Amino acid sequence: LKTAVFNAARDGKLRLLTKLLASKSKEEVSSLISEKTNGATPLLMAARYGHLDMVEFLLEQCSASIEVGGSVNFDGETIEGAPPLWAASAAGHLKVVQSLLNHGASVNNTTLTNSTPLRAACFDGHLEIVKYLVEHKADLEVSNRHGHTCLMISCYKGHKEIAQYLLEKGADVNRKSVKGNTALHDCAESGSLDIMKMLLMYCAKMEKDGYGMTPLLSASVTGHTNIVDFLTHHAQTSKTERINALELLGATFVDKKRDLLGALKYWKKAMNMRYSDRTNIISKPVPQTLIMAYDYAKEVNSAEELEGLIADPDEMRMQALLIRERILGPSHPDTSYYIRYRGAVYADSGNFKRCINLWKYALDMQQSNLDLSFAELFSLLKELR
Repeated sequence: LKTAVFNAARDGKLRLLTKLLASKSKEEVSSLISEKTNGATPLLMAARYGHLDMVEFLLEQCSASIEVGGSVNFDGETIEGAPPLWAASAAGHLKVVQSLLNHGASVNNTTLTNSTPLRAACFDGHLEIVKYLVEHKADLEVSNRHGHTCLMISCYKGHKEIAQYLLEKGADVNRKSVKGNTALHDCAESGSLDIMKMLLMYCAKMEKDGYGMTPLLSASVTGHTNIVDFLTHHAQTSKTERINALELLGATFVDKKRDLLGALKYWKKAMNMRYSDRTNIISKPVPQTLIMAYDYAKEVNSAEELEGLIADPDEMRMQALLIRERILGPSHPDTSYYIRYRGAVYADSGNFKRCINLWKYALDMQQSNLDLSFAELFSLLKELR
């Protein structure tokens, strides 16, 4: 019975439901409206799929399913506890949002992950819904259960207009998530040099997160050269922080971009800064010990130890593992990840001894620095709406 009233609400057939709602009274017309049809409610599905004409009629019958959290689907994943206003926002259904609000829907009702209607419109970038929600008393600084703000997710998805608008309306540029992440990091991870420049217009301070990473280092890990190039001349970064970032960027060039000539370019830049002031030379730190996994290798220490490298791809591969463990450390997932990557390439090429040693080392790293896997494979946090 009601399983039929709801599948026409989802699919949007408005003529059918009007005749099924003429063959029943106004007291039980509310019981079918408060359905459990595949976890959602007739009013929720009516908002997720933008059926404005039928959402307005659904509400003239009973405005009591209006803050109900049910199940919705986006990008294949499924979201629990999403109210209808939130879902109308994530989908871009601007006029469904306006109608939902004119009938007195809370602009502050979130999903179970505590994602506001405002944050939902920021994900896919619906600027006009964002403006409307802000004008209807949305709170710029309610974040999800991880502390990811609207401004943050807007920077991560590269939405300059929306990020600008949120800053214009007074959003705090220096929020830290629970993991210590700031909107400046989301600019770094997305290569949004534009939005990074705009955040700096509001004196955005450049900090480490829980993992110890600055945006400058975060841009090096994820490989966005425009950020790393931009920040090697920003006065808010020190000399050895520039050096390390260029050097770590080189590692990303060797292992992530598979580009030895790009890597040497950045390693040379880093080398010059190290040996630019002869009265204070930045020597490479010296690890506790040589590592079998790294073939007992040692980081280059002079501009000329860099020249005889390009004809030696293996030394560069071992340089990159060394540089990464030095800068990122054993706790950053990229270190073990690229050790295992490296081991895998060696397996493919023939030396299984190199492979197993790298894989053994990575497991001892993954297990000795404790609080991804090979089967799993046979960041995701920020794509949460």
